Amino acid sequence: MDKKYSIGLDIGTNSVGWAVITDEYKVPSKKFKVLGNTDRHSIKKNLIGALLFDSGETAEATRLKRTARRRYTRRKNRICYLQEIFSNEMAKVDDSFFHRLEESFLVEEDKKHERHPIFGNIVDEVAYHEKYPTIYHLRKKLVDSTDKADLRLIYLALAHMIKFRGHFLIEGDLDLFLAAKNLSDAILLSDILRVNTEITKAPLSASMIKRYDEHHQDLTLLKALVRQQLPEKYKEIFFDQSKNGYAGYIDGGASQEEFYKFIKPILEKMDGTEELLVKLNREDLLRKQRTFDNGSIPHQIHLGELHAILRRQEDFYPFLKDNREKIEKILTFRIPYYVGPLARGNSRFAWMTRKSEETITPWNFEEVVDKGASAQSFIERMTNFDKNLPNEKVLPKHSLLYEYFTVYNELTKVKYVTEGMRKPAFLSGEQKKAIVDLLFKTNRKVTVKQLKEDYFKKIECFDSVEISGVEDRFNASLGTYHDLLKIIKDKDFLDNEENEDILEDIVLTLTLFEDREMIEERLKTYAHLFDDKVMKQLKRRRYTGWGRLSRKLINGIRDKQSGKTILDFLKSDGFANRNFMQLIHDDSLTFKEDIQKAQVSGQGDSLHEHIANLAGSPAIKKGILQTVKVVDELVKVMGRHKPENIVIQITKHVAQILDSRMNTKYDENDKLIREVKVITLKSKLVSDFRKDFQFYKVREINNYHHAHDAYLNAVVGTALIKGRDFATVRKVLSMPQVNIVKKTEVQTGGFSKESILPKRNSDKLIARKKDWDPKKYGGFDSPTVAYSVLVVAKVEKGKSKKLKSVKELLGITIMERSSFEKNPIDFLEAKGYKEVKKDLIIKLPKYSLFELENGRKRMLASAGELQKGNELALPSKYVNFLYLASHYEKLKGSPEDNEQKQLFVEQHKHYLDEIIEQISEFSKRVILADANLDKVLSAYNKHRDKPIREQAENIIHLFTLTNLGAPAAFKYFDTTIDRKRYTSTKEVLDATLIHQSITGLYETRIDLSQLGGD
DNA sequence: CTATGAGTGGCCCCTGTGGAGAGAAGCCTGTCCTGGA
DNA sequence: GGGGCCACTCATAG
RNA sequence: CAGGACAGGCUUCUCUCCACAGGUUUUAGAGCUAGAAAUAGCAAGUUAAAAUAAGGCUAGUCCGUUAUCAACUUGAAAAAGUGGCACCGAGUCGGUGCUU
Repeated sequence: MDKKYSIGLDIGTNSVGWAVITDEYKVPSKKFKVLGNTDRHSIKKNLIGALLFDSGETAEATRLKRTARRRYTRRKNRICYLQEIFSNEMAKVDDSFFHRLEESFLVEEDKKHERHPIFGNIVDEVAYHEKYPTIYHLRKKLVDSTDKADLRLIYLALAHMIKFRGHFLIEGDLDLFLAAKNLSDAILLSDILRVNTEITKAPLSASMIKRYDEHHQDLTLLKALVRQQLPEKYKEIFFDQSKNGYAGYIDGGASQEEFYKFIKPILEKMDGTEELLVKLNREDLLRKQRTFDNGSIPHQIHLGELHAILRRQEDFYPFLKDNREKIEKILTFRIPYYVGPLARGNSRFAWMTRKSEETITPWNFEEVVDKGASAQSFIERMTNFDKNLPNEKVLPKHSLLYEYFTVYNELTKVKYVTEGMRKPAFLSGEQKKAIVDLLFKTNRKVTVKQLKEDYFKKIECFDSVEISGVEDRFNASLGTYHDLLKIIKDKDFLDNEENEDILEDIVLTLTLFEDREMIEERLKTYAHLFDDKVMKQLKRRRYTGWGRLSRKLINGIRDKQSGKTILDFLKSDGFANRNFMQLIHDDSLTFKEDIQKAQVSGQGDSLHEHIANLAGSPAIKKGILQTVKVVDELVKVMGRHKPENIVIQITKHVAQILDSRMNTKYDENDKLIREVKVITLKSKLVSDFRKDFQFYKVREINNYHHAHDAYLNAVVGTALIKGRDFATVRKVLSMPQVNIVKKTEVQTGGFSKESILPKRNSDKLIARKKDWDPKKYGGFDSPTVAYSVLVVAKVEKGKSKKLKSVKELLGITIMERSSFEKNPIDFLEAKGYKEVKKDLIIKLPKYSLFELENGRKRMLASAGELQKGNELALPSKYVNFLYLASHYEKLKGSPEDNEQKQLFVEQHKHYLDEIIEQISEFSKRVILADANLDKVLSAYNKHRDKPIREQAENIIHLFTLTNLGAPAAFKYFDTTIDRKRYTSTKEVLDATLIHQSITGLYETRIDLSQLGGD
């Protein structure tokens, strides 16, 4: 007997509740065979459970990482281009200059040359540092000096500018409103440049040097004043780097805001601080040359600086003068945003098409790459296809034929009522055409009043007319027609249908391209039809937007019997006056058949693909995929006998997918047979049912709430479509044996944390490069654990290197995953493991589960940390009492019910002791947090006289201790409780390892104690 | 007497801005139209 | 939020 | 009942590409005086290079944190197969009966 059964769903962002109920709303239970080497061969379990899992994440951070990687690569490539250009002359004076530059980061031991990067000697380095303390001094020198400078300094300055080229936010080259914008640019410069009157072509360097001089004088005055007046804090401010004083501001991690906050109260006390106070108010005190306010610098300033430097220095180095165009290109070149990555097809994010196959350089970009076809594919690859014509691209928003369609379709169902008319009448084709010609071609917008005055009364001589269908004014407008009438000024050309193709082509050309030159190039085919001024003004007009329909749909196909296009039908359709929607579904015409032929019998959509094809967060994609997997697994459990019904814009997608997978058989009339019906509901009804019948939901006690919500969803839906039931549900809610499963997942992402810590002496430092000793250069810390593997072997230990049989878990970082998978044995031996027993290697992902004595459970969080693996079960009556006490002062309802609930809360106050005792018993038995538990016990008797509502609310805080997963710290009234972290994983090495199905119904237990038995 | 492990408590986590485009979703109003019952 | 690491404290086995 | 379309307005979210500004680490930027040293005092502090997930080969001005992944068997992978039910009670499930 295939028992009638249904499956309900309660889908959340991280939670997917499932439950199967019979016609009596009862969840049955079955005995499941257990595989493995353990004595427990079969466990009976209830057909209810849920899956908790990590939230899905969007690739936005990954996209930022990719963009940053491209930024770094292209900046380095610019450096390489400059270095190659400078290479030829560099060899004559200093061949090791570029050799010194690349290897400066190395220690003196690792340097193959002298440690000084600039000159390779100390005396000249000191002289250079003395003459030009900052790079801005060198920049101002080069901008102002006419003298021939060393090429090394020139290269350094140019590389500095190139590496910090600045923003391209202002285009071009830098009446009354025009003078106003010039003054705005002057204000921008004054923000950038603080030297207003100096005769210089590079005011930015002057501004930086003036800032440095102010910093010097301010520091001198401040040190003098502090020494004179507050000697005790001298060493604190100026020597103690750990504080937010000057030492921390410059040498430590203290920033500008921190420095100002630290120094303001101190400056409030000494003499002569008025200027210092104002400077702090203007944020001009001791300003660094590298802040976050330099981001407003136009790249045109850097271009001018380069141009001036080259202008001054071209007289002595002819190769600089002859390569000035290339250097200016390197500084100025920006990859067009419509082109894309310069890949040879092998990059999944590349769309560029090449004219030739040479190496792309900033000097030969355009001639090698078809920017026209590049933008053509760029726009096209991101547009959509018509649903009725899957193989056709959509027309632009402002297509003239599209406007014709819109105007005619809006005018189609216009009903007019005049004197003597018993019923409203439709507009004839002649009437509609006359209306369009008289008003729409003359008015950018047409209202009801305008129509009544201009056509009904002036033309058809109807003194009184009633208009229906549109309230105020007609939405469709021939705005593009008005613009083309304004520009072309040839109404006969515009109204000639022989020009329809040309007009549509021009509109598409205007829509596709944003660059003026390409638009002019493509439209030059029509230069013989229009004058020069029209061509110029056409080069100026632009539009945006894309519609939903293609040219083929409206004017491409024709009816077999009549041959009228959709435009023809909308112009006049007889007395039927069928609009677009009516026309495309009428059986009397062949348009529907044309759409069906256009509809391609598509391949069975991959479940991975279709979920990846819906619009939404990837998190809901993961949730839906897991839910479908759960559905399939549950069906497979029941002998593949399909259920009756399912109760659940994600909902409709779930419904369609479930119907597609379940209902696949077609009847004698080729109609899909729906043996399973999808039932759609929302949370409001179920919450109302809960509040009506005291089935209260608490989201802090345990995770049984998800499964209970799914169970209620199914019950309510089945009852809706279709005493004892209340009691059955109550028994269901109190059932402790509930399948709670955390999805095991192999961790991905970054190799380690992003903080680069200073050098130390420990084995945990991770080298940033292959040839870089961590103790010499520091590196990363806290690598991310990929998963764990069980190893039973012998390891040499102690001074004597005595091999000792061991049984331990080694943490695999994500970075070394490939090396481990390539050859596990060699990778283990590289770590010193010997006599590896490969047959016993078990791969354990994160959240691996372990069974210990008395049912105590732990989840493998990482290599050396565990998580609580047990769930707190509480009786229903206590949950109801806690709910009533929690909302005791927030009751919203009839006063009688509120007073009854208050009396019930007062009567059973003694439940508090039972709750505390049960929590303490659970803690002692499975949690082992004796100190924190005793703290809680002391706190309970401390505040036993407190108001009941606060007591219950702070007890709700206590369930944080029994929460599954990572332990967390929480506060109880005035008592703070810290988190209990289990740092020892040795005990689970002899525990019971269980592997469960994604629903946990199928399971396999492996006893780790038996493995590696001596 | 030194090295090994076995808890305990405490602190640490890269951030900020611009431009271009395309798409989707929801809500509201009006005109509506098609499939079924 | 949640795991890792540092510094500190203490028992241990050789 | 659902769907679909046009227009207008509002809001929210998703994806791709082009950019800019910093920070971090390490090194360089002669520390001096008196004192054997511990140490005390003095002087100075704004800048510079490289890397910024280890790297790979398809050697490109490309790719490397999205997505996906219980266990066994087959399959390179993709993909496929692998485990009884009925009744009674319930503290992490247990008990009863039948076939296999």
